[PDB]
Amino acid sequence: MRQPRIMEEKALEVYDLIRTIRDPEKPNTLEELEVVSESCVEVQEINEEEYLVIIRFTPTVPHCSLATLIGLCLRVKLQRCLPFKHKLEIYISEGTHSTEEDINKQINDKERVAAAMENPNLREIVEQCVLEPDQLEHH
Repeated sequence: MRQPRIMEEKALEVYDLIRTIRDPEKPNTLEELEVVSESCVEVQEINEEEYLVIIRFTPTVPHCSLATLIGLCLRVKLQRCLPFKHKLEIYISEGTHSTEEDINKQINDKERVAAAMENPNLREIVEQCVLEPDQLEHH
């Protein structure tokens, strides 16, 4: 039998979508902060008009106040900017010895993602983070 389909160029496009997101505190991008790389991202076919997207990242600090908001930016950027039925899955592993399991729930559960977008402060930070820098060559 033949080998299955692999969405390798979709994984390249998904990577470039998140590559230019900014950190919740720093003005520099997730790539400049070393948060992500090609091997962080994967994509699979569900049907010819429906697809699974997977990201497994490492945050700038092992603290929920940034780690949630980075994984929310990953989800929120791709879920709004991608065409057609792309199903997102976002994962993380840094924390104390427990926090990491709640951060996975906060960044990837649909009701937690909706609650983070209903909250005005988290929304306003995420909007500034998911919008990419133009140049900013001030120094």
